[PDB]
Amino acid sequence: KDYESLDYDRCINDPYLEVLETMDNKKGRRYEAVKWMVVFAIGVCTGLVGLFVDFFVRLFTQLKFGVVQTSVEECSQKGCLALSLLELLGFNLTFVFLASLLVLIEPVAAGSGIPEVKCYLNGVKVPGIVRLRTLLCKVLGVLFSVAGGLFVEKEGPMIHSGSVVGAGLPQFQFPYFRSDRDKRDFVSAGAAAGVAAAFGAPIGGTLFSLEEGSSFWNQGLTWKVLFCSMSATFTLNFFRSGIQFGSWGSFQLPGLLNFGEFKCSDSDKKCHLWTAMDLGFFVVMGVIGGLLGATFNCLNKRLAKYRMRNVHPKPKLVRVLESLLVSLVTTVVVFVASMVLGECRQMSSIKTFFCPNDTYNDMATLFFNPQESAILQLFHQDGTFSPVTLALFFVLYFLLACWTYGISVPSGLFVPSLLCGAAFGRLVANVLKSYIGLGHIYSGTFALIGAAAFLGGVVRMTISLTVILIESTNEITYGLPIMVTLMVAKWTGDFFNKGIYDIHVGLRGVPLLEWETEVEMDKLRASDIMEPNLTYVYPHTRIQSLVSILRTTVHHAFPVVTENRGNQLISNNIKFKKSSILTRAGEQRKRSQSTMEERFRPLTFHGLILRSQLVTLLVRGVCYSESQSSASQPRLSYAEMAEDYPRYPDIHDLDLTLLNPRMIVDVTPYMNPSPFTVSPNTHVSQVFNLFRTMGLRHLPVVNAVGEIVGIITRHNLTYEFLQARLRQHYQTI
Amino acid sequence: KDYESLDYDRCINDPYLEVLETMDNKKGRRYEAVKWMVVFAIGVCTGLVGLFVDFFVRLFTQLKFGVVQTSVEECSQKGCLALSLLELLGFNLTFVFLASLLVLIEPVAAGSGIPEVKCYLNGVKVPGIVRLRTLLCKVLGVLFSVAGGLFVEKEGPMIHSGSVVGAGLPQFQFPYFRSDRDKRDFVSAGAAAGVAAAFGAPIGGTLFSLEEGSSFWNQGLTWKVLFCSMSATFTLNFFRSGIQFGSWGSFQLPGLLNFGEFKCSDSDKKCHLWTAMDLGFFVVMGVIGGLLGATFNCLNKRLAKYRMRNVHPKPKLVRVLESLLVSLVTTVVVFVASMVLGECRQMSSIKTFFCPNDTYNDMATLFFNPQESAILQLFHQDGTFSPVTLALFFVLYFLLACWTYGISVPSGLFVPSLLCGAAFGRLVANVLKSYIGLGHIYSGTFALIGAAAFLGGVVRMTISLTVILIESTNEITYGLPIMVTLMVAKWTGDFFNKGIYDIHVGLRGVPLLEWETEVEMDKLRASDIMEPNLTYVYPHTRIQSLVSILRTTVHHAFPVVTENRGNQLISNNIKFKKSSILTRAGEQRKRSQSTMEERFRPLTFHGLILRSQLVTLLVRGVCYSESQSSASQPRLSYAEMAEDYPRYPDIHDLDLTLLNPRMIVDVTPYMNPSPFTVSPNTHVSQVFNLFRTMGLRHLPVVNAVGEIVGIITRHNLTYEFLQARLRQHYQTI
Ligand SMILES: [Cl-]
Ligand SMILES: [Cl-]
Ligand SMILES: [Cl-]
Ligand SMILES: [Cl-]
Repeated sequence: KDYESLDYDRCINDPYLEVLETMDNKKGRRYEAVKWMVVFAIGVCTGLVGLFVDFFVRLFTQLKFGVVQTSVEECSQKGCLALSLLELLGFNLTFVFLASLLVLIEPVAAGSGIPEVKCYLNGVKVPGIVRLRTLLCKVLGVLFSVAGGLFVEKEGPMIHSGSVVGAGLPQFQFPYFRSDRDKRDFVSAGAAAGVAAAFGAPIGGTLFSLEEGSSFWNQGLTWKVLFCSMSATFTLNFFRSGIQFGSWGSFQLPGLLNFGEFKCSDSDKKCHLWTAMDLGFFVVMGVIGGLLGATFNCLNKRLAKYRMRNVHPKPKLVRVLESLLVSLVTTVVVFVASMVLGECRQMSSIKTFFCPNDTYNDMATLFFNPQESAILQLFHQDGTFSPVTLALFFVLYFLLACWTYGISVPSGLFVPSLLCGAAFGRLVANVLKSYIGLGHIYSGTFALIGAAAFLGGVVRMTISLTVILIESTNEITYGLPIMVTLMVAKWTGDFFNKGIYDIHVGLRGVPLLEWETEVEMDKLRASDIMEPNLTYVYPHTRIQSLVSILRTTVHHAFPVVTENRGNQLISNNIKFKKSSILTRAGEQRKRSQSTMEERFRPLTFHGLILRSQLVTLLVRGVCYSESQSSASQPRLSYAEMAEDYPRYPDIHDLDLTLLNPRMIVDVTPYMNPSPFTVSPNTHVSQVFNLFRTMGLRHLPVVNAVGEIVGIITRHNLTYEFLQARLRQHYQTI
Repeated sequence: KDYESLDYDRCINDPYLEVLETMDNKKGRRYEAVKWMVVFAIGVCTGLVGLFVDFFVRLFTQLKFGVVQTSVEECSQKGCLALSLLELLGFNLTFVFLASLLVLIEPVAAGSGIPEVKCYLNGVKVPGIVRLRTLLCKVLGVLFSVAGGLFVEKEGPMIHSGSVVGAGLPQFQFPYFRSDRDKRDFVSAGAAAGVAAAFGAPIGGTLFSLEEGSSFWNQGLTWKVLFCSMSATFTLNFFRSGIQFGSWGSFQLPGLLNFGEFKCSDSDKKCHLWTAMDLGFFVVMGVIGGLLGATFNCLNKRLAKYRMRNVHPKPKLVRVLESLLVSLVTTVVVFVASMVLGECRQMSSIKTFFCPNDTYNDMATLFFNPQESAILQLFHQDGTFSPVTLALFFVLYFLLACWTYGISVPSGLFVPSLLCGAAFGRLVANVLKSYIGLGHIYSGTFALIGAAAFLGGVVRMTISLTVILIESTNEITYGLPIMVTLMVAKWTGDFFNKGIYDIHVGLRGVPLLEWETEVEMDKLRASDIMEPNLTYVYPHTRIQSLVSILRTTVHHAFPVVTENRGNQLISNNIKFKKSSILTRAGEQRKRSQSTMEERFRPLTFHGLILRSQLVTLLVRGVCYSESQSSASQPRLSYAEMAEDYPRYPDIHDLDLTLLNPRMIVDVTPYMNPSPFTVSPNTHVSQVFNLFRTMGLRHLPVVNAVGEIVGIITRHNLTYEFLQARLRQHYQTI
């Protein structure tokens, strides 16, 4: 497939120069005020979306459990036990069917949002990740999917929902924020707001949006996304603490996922959250979690390849039956595990099913209760669960989560991977309690460290994940035990496989730029990765040549150049070549006054022109006759160019009958005179640093004599291409 | 004055190419392991430095108070009251005299460290901010100064101490970390570790080190400075909780400054930390704090100008008497205010002086106790202080702190400005309690918001300050009230004056690059700010010309160029000019095979050469005779060049008698062939973005025909120069 990258690099021409000349300091102040207002509105809307999801998820799950529990009781009295299972299966099948249909409406809504958000912040523009229909389909699918008990999450897709809101909202409201730079900034702000609403950590969201889109440090935009995040996480709170509780002005609880309070349960001699002796246990748990994450990634990748090979090339009826099958299998498994193998233990959140008086079923309590309740019980309750219960729950949940993720329904991954780790940590703590005394430390710390290790194994994130976990825990003293677990579980896992998101984005074939290049990559030069073949546009060019090159070629940008070695066309080109050059003596005076050879020809680089501007010029009557001088021109303004910005007409779409051939079109005013260039003798690391951090596109390579020698595109800087070229370079010598 | 900037931009030549060719993947892994070890060692050493400061500060202050309190009692019994004052004055004078002498040893140790650290991370290299003597003098001065009761802090200079440790330590231990890039990275890590040790907030330190040195996002170095910060803040804890308390494995308290625990004092109906109705109070307190900060900055700037005009041009005897005078004045004032105007209130930390039975003096309790104890009492004690006490303490402390800062002794600023705000907030809370019921909210919140507002007014920091305050508070729910106070007190203050650090760095005359440029600055072009005059070096140049240009000129870099329009010299230059050019046809074939006019002359740009490399070449026997070809050359290796890295000999220092004139020196191998260049038609914003974020130096401007037209240096991008050039541009038209 082929994808269109974002045009993040700024383009400055005469219309923009006129707008800048008209611009004044008061206008700049008004612009900044409007930008602040838009940021605040984005935060508020993301908070409202989170509230809308959470309220209906809770309502549906509570109603479903209310219908079944009584039926469980009556059908257990006589011993039928069937109607309880039949009603549960009916509810699950209905919800999963609705979610599958909704995903069938919009294909990109499937799976977690993060794989399709790391690409937009990197500038790949997956074809359907901004459209409002995607937002509606995903937000409706998430509530239906989790209500069906598919072992999924809600905190995942909230990032994509916030990203869509941030991308869309400013467009609805000197055109305002038409350039792709502003769109990318607002997408970053929306992603940060979504992360804050999901996890309750504002600084974690700011740091997540800082990376995954790594550009030059923009002090003044980070200060805006932090405000957006703070507003987003304190609007969800203001309503979720006013609906659940009675007080309205109170801010009693952070966003969707909260771990609780980490303190010694009772005033006890020598009770601490953690001590220096536990560090070995933390390291061992980290490496175990890394191995488990590697196994999870391996099985998930194999399953994804199998589905991509067989299931996808099937009619629309298939890919809908698979979700129903997995929902049925998981419902049957959870019901059987609640009925049998669940140890009844002597005693509102706790559910007692199939169990005698004054006793509760731990398996049922873990499986039925919503994931937040299960997490809270695993962290802050001691002695409630037997080790066999924990082992069975961990194995079943791990296998079912590994099998489930990837199917059509809008799954999540943070919670179902945050739940197995807690169970493993609690099991480890229970084992350690028997052999040695554990009174000197808290019990829930092991569960927290296990959860952190499993996340580190599965997703393999850094910096952002550490901050998110620390600010969710609400205890800064957990800074060290968590981090030394994230940096170990990662290092253990990188031996076997990459992260889930990297695996699922490499399957799509999307080209992604890595963070840094190896030293062997630096050994290469820039002359080895450029593309010697070029498509060029002369200034004052023929309209027939323009339409021919636009129809024949697929490149999105053309270097406007002049030959180095119609009569009016040639005369105008020579006049421009003499007018454009500026010598140092001239500048000082101004200050004081106050075959293959034909194919590969020397050309002097003058600028870059985008395909969109050429199409816009062709659509309008932008041309002059050969007899007439180039002075006469429509001279379109900025607003006229931006009028067609959201949707750019295709060249084949245009009728093109009106256009008169043998007509000269001037592209000098509308081109980008000064793009970032680089000498062919430069090394790969500098080129990669520029092309990544500056976020630009189509980096031209020009030699010492001003001859343009090549163009570098993102396809030339992927890891596979660099590795292949390095292997070829070793093969040459 | 003139200052030498850091050479952050990487230089790649043939010795480095040889080292890279010898380099292997295993060697890279070993390099990364060594770098991690160095980072951890830096963190540990910074923690140890913090512990060393804190322990002796506590010991000295406790001993001084132990000597005086008994003498206070006996001399009060008869009514003399003199010996108590005499002993206090003697102690204060001795400590302040020692601190003043120690600062007299090293001039740069004076004042807070931050003004001299913002310059190094920006690349200015203040002449004495890395030397170990500065570290020793500052660390010894801080403990003596605060023990004298000069109304100063300890958290300020810890940043400079960590920076010095990070700069120095790797040098003590393929040369390792010789390039200035590694030195700057380690300085950033040391600054982050120092901030973490001072305030107990690791992420705050990471974010402080991220800004103030804004460069391209380096994922893989942030992940190292975060580890350094975490290790630094958890080594100070491990010892300060094992010395003060009894348990050794326990981590009971964060770094030097801790705010405590923010919870409702008793289980009470409708008790919350804060509610939505308080936001107006927070905004009003923020604007009041902004006005107060503006006043503080105004008076401090006027006093600093007065001292710079009169006090500084004086012999060394002066500038030592001023510190003694201020110490005497503050001791007399504090003793008198403790004796009189301190209201005795009915009842170990609390001090009862000059007061009858079962009563304590609030003035004495606030003034005598260490600043941490005063802060803790102001935050978490209600009803202890009368409003008159608070007003008098605030006024006196504000005036004395404004007068004190700037003198020789190593003062701090965070604590003395964090203490007035707390008093103001407590006074506001006490006033509000009388008029309206305040039972619905906590009392200390007003003190915290007042402190945050006063810091925002005085220092005017963002992002970093917010995170530092949030992670010191240990309550994420304070995210919004703090931040909406920082962003208001800043906006209120920016009307009148800049921050303290900006004022004190603008007085030194140091050129600093601002974060962003205005749109009017973008209206300017690059041709208007470049310097048309150049000093150039031909390849294969005469040694006499080299020595003449090195002695005559002061520029630190020379563009190696060739004329565009000895016989052996000219022949070699022409041969190099033909050998260097690479045409696109040639590259494709290679792949397939597999007066004033004399003064201002057209020159083709070939590279950049630093003065240091030229001096190194001159020191060694790097030359060849005219008859001999250029093939023969000593061909120095990387280690030989780096051997002289720490100290570069001056040209005037060299005897130069051995050097034989009329001898050709080849500089082609040792130059930087591919520096970042920019076209003269580019706009100012792009140039500023490159020259800032890439951290480079001496950005060359070359036109379309390859002619070099100018050089841009940091002196051309300061705010004053840009404003002057913009005014001139308006004047022209
Ligand atoms: Cl999630
Ligand atoms: Cl996810
Ligand atoms: Cl301080
Ligand atoms: Cl300071």
